[PDB]
Amino acid sequence: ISMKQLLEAGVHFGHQTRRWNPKMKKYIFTERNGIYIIDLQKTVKLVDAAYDYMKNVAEEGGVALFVGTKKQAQEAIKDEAIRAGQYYVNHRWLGGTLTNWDTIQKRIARLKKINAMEEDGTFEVLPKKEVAGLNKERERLEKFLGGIADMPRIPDVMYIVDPRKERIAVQEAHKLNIPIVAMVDTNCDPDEIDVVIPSNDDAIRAVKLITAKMADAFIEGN
RNA sequence: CAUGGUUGUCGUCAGCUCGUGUCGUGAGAUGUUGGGUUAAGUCCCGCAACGAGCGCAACCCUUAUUGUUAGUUGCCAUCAUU
Repeated sequence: ISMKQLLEAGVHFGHQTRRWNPKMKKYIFTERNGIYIIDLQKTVKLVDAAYDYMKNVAEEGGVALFVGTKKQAQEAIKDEAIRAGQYYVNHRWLGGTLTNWDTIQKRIARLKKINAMEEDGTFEVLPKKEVAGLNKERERLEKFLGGIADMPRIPDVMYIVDPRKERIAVQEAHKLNIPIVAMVDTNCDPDEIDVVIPSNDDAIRAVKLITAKMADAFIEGN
């Protein structure tokens, strides 16, 4: 991967000063007009590193779970997850998604049941007022649990856009000894992450670029 | 004031709990709170929680209009007679 690609994506931009976590001085290059800038050679080296690591994961056959919920990532991450065949989250992370897997699996079964009845069963016995509520239940379940339906087990790696916004899944991975890849920025904590990738939080192009490299990592490990 | 069973009340007010998970040294919190809404934790949206049960509501009775089947011990318009 190049550096001009990163520049075109706008990766080198971070958040304003006053939110600047000092742990990321390891990766801050400078600031421009009052906004800190990320060290791009180090960023490229870390990108290639994480690419190799996640390729090793997909070669060994582990499972991968993506996370992005803000306005700027919840479509590109879905795109690349569907490309790679690995699972994803595009809306609110459910507290207990992994720690309470045995309970969440019941609601996944409920989703499968509603689908198999309405569309594979095609029963239409019960009336309109009830089936409408059922369809809205299906809508919510597809909104939240839609990305982890057939995911057979907990992941062996969790790719995340923003750890501050996704403070829950980070903590769940910590509880479960699950490794984290992260699009860290100039306000987040890297010490909560096993494989850091410096980046910007608010660049659709950047998110698509990095997530495309991860999807390529998986497809080229398999 | 040994008990069962039965019952009154708070109160037909809408609240009380649980499993799993998370947070808290812990007791405990969360869920059950927040924005609206409802007669109602009723419903939705949101959220470190997901859900579920008891309850609410509904399924029940009666009244409120009416189709059909039935027409005596009930009823009398079309008719004649008391």
